[PDB]
Amino acid sequence: AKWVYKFEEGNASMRNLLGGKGCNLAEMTILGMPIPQGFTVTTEACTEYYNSGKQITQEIQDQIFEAITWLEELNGKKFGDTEDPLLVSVRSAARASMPGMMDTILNLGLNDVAVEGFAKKTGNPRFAYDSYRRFIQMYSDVVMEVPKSHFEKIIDAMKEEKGVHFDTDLTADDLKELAEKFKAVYKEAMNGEEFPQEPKDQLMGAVKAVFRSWDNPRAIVYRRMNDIPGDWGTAVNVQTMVFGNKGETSGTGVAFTRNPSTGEKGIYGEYLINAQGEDVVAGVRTPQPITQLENDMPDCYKQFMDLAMKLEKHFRDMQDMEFTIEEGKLYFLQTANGKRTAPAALQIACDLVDEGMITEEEAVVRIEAKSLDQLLHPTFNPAALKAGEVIGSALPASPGAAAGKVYFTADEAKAAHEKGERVILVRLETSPEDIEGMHAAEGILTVRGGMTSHAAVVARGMGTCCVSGCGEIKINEEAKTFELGGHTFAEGDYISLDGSTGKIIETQEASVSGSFERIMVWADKFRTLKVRTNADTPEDTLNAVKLGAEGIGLCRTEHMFFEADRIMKIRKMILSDSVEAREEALNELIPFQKGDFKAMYKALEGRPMTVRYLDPPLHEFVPHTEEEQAELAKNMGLTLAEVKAKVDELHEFNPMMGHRGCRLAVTYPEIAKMQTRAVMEAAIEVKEETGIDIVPEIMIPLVGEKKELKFVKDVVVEVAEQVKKEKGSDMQYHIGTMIEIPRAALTADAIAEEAEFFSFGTNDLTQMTFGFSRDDAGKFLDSYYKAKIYESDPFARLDQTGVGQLVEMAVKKGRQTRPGLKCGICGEHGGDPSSVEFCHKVGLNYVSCSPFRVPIARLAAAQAALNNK
Amino acid sequence: AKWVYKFEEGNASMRNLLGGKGCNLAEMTILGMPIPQGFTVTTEACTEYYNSGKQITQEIQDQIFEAITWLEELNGKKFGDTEDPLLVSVRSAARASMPGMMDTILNLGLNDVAVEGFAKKTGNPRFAYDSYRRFIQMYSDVVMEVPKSHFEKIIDAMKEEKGVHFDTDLTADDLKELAEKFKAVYKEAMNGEEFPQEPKDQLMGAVKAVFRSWDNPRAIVYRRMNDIPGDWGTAVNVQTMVFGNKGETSGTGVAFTRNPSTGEKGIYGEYLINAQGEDVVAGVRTPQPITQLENDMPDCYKQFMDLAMKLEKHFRDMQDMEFTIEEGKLYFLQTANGKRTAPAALQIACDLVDEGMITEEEAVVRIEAKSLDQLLHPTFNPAALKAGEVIGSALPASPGAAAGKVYFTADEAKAAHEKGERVILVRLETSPEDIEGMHAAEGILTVRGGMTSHAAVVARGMGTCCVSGCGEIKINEEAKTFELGGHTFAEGDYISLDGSTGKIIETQEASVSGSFERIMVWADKFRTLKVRTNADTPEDTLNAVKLGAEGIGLCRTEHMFFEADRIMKIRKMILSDSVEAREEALNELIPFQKGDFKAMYKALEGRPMTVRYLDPPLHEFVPHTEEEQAELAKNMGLTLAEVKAKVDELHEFNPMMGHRGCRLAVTYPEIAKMQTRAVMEAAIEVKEETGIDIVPEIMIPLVGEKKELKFVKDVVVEVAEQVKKEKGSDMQYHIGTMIEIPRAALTADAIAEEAEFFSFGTNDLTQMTFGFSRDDAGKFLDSYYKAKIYESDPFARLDQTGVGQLVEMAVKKGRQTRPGLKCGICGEHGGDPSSVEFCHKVGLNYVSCSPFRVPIARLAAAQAALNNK
Repeated sequence: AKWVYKFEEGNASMRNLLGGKGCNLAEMTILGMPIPQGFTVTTEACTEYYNSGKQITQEIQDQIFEAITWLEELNGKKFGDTEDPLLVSVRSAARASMPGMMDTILNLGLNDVAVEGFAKKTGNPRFAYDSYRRFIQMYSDVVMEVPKSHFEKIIDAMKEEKGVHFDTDLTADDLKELAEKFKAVYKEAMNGEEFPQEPKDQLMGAVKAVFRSWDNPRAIVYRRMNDIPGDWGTAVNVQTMVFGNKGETSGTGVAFTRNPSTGEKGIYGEYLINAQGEDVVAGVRTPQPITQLENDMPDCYKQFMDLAMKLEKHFRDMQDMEFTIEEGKLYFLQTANGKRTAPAALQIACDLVDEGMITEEEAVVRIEAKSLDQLLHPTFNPAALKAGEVIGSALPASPGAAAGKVYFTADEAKAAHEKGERVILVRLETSPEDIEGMHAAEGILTVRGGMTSHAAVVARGMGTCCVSGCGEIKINEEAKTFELGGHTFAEGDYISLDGSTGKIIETQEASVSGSFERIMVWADKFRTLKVRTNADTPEDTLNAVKLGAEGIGLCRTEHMFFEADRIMKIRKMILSDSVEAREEALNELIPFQKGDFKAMYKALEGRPMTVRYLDPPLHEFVPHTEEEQAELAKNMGLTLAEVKAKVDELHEFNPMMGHRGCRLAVTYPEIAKMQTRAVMEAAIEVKEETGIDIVPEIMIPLVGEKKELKFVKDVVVEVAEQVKKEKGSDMQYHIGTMIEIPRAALTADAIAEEAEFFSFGTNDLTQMTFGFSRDDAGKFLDSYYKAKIYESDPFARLDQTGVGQLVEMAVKKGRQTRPGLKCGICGEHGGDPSSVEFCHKVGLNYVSCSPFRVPIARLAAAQAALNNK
Repeated sequence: AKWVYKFEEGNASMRNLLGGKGCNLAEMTILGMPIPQGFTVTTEACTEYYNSGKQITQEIQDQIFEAITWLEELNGKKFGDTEDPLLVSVRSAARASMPGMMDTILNLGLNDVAVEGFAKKTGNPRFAYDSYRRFIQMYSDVVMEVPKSHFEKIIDAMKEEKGVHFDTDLTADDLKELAEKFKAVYKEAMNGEEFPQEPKDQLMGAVKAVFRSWDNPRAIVYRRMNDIPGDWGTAVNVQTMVFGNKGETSGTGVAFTRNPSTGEKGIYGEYLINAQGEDVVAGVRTPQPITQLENDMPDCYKQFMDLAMKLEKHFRDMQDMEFTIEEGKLYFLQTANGKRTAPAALQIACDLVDEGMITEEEAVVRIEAKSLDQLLHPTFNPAALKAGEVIGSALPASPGAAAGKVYFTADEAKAAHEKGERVILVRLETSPEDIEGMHAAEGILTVRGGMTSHAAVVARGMGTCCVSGCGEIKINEEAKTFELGGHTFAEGDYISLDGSTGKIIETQEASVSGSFERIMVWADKFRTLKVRTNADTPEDTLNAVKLGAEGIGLCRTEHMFFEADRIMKIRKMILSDSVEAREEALNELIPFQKGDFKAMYKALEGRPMTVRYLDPPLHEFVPHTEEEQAELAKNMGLTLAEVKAKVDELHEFNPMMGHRGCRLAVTYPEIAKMQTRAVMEAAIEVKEETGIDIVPEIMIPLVGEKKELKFVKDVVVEVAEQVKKEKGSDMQYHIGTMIEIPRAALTADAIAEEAEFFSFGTNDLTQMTFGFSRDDAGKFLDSYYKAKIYESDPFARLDQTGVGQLVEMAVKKGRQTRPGLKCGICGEHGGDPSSVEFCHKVGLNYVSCSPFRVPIARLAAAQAALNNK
């Protein structure tokens, strides 16, 4: 039992049950704010629907109807009465807020007969029909039978037919004429089924519709792209209806107590007088700035304002609130902690902090570590813009600089490769359908929409760029072109930015606010994990160090063998036939490589850098085109056959588990020796010239057995030893390993007899545990996602149930043999907030991710600790 | 009495007496650090010298000699004894540290005979002569008889003559041979006077030399450019000498506990083994990084390190310290709170703050508000550099991007217009002589020098850019060319930056650290004054608002009449012959102007903006070339004579006190009316479209009598009233005034019967009080400075003794009539830290300066309050 809850029986805490919205709805109810009373149908009832083979149970169905009875008795009106019906609103609400994805139906409980009783119990026909026409429209759209296409094409004609141009211009007539039509499209767009006239059939079908929505393709991809588990489920709230379309002194609007896009503090929002919330303000007819309501309805402003703050103060954070004035009566519909843009989050955080509302601890815990990627977005180059063709101006929805080939559909924006293929989504407006092409674009361009529009809203969440409500664009898919200022475009290349302008540009680099830095700072007081980066070069090293990297967890050495001015040596080593020649071949590189390490060691100023031995199998080193093989042979005296034949010798079926990594060192110790000399000579010298202590870290890859690490460790040590023949350094160095094979995790305690430290290469540990190659997975990963087999991408988010197990028991065991054993992570999982919290709990010492993910990890680790203490 | 103090009888507090250095010297003495004992000759003794018509009094002279006796008895050696003399060091020390300006003499107490006693009491001849040769050199340079020219030209020859290349390569022979020579140049470079051989004559002449230095041209300009009052005076410290040139296990070096140029934390510094401090490390022979001493003399490193920190912890801030190892014995010579670069200051501030050493209150008080100008320095454009000709690499002394025409002398860098004429000072090394061309350049380029070099040092203070120790440059004034990489230059155009590189560039814009922002923030918690800006445009307004401007204190309206698409209207107004035509002329502008205010009012989002009425006299509006006058006439039907004759009518002898400002409004009310309409229509409309409250601020300039403000106030009000005929607004507006005339300050209490607020235009108040025109002053201001009549520039630093009086009594009186009267400042004095503290104490409400000075004022006002509470 308890599939339904009243608002009066909740709080912010039952978010889980009550969905985010619903607990808030409850929470405000308890606060005493003017909200239309109602009930929420539990998230567990969603779950329930789903388990119960998509059937609304007796227990529930009943339970809802029961709640409905309470409403009627609650407020004199009877649910669907003939002359004085109850019309409620239906709005889905999952546990975690999520923009442009929520299903909303207003005026539900209206039909062919009640529209009249309603018109009589009101004296306002235009009102009744207007609502009725809207509801027929929503329900069949949300409840999806038919789509907004053939609706807007009707209210549209009617406006032209009538010459009168605002929907708000139609009469109690046209409105019934219009409701005549719509209700005609519902059945066309149906099994010829005539629109349900039974309130009860309507209510169930809405509650139902929602649930059935929560497993929709689109939601699923949104739940993925948003790291949300699809076993949560939406709640369905039902509320008594307030009418924003009652007429001239009625209205609805969305507001936010701080700029959702700048954090900048003070009321922000839009609205429309005499209009319906859930549809109207969020789109078309140019909504007015909530600040203007001061003008229009000053006694509501004061009130609404006082209340918005009462909120913010209440939830200690910026609020996103839907409200309605019904004939001079304001109502709150729903509050939500506003979805912000990264910079905005940072800003509100500092502010609430400085203002005294929240501690730094909460400021830290409240940022979505994953969004900092937003701050490091290449901005626009000044003289680039300065000297740029401004062909447009509009709404600065979500901040940023966009620039890329314009496309007229998600369906094709997407197709042109996700969010990085420099694509601009050009649309009249967007919708949940669009969700994917949006995520894929540099920024979204809309023809019609406010700050509260769907796109403004979604982008800001996704931190994509957005310029909305650009009237002046003349779009046409049929030609797939648009017009602005004087230029015509056809999937061309467009460029824009949040700060209004859109033009016919060079992107450059961040330059992070100080809110970012105080954030980054408070992070640093709480974070236990250190944060090294993954860099192979000094610039990259410089960048991270600047983002706050505390060293290097993965310096890869392949480029030291790849670069042209080095390649042939390895190629000689490969093609060579004797250890003496091979050795020698190698020898030549020492100098080029020792130089690399030097610049590295110099850049770091004494911060650790984990150097990773030669990784790929040799094949990667030879040339596969017999044009280049022909070269090589010339330059070697071999024959084209001598070469290719040797190449073909190096060829492997499953290169991911061939002969590479340490396997190479067991057979070609020379490498480990040459590598060690390069390394050691370098640090000793830099130690010489600077006076800075260096303590080299050598990491042997692909180790699956102790005895196999010991072999290579021996070879390394002898040389690291033989190198202290400058000053016998007595440079201390560390030999550790990559745990990227499951045997290694299984045998960690032994791996640890020889390894001074463990570096988790989750990227490979992942492909091994799962048994699937990254390169090849995608031919099926999608169907995996589509089919809910996998909610998360396993190469981007640490599989904590399998992969995190191996990692976990490797820490536990490596530490049985070596208690002060240092562990680190170095996959992409390092800049993965979740993974980080994992590594934090699991006991790792440091994490490691790209120069850019650093701030992410930093934040993340602070949370990890705050969360887990 | 008390012209001399021992170190043991002081502390950091007597800085005033004891000079900065000396109190520190004392302070460390008291701490128990290894410092050669000594005495300081008071700053008041400097004063004393000067007042007493440049004579070292009996009282003093005696007093010094007495202190000297104490030394001898202090440490077995006798001052100038024949076989075991006392050689001391002499180093000037004023009350406020100041780079590249301090006079230093080491080994003083040596002569023709003692060099031997010294060589015998030592067994080290090369040592004795080496010192002796250095001292003959310093003294005659510092004590200035002769200059480093003909010295380095001698040790130079000797090196070549001897083929041996390091001075450290000369023998106990060459050294006496060399001392033979030097001592020969002293008398050449003299009244044929043979170098004083009397310790006592030497000691006095040094103490003397110093004092006489403190009124040197150069110091004076440095004291100006550094806001230091020349009535302070240097102290002269005398200390027992420690020898860094004793040989291979001796040395000297300068260090700093945090990068003086990045704030970046951890020991930074340079040094030379067997070398003299004060001369050697700071220049030529490539000094080693203080971190390398770990290598060389590890038991000293530990010690020196422990002590450096003991310091920092002691003075709660980064330390600049001179030290010497004498045969494995480390000594501290002097500590000083290091002079930093802006960014470095910010950084150390946050850090000491976060580390727990200092409060935010001190972090704020410790920045030199005047240096923030450094952060807003146009940086380098990425693709500009990215795609730039790197012809050089060297030391990143003082951070920055320099770019400008290269010059081989201050004497000509200067000449090419000060620090903004895009000039690069190209030098082998620099010196106090150079001080001015340095201050004038975009950055300094040196051929030889370390981090601790003179230039590195000076620039960092002046926050000029600096790339030092560029061996590879081949310089020649004789052709005035240099060579780098492969290009030859001749006063060309060079570009560089602190981050090493120097190339054959586009500058762009700041992007302030977050240390800047937390700074800027703590500032904001303490500052009482609000900070509006001075902007006439929206971009400028946008920038300030972004730097933290809290409105506009001065929106100038001339550009609204100047712009081409507007000029003729004012010209018609001028040339017109009837109020009706004039009125009309005016009328046409209303629209162009109302638009200006609108964009303004929109940019501000409801922040105040003080609008300033028409200022200049009309003449500025007509054309003075009879080519343009000919145009105008055509376009007016007038004759060329009709026009010029009218122009000549507008001509005035002293345009600064002609008919302009409000005088115009008394005679041409139309302006005030047109201005008021523009303004009011604009704010009402913007108030309409946004819903944001606007509360216009109208400021009438050049008001010198109440009855005269009342006249224009009347006219304004009637119109502001007649404008509320849209919605009778009941927009509230404010009429206030500019106090820029002394009558106004004298009659403020009455001015206040009509003025809602006072805006101090110190720029004009200054030219009026002083009686001198800015434009014309410079023909004598310099001689004023040169002659010490004026230590500060009165148009850049508020004259608090005269001009601040008028301001001050205007607040006091305006407030006798209008208690809640708001006062504000709006000259350049607004971004003048000192002025700000003044306005803070005086009682102003807000200050106002350019978009860029804002952060300055912000900081400043926080200090103003912290200081004065």
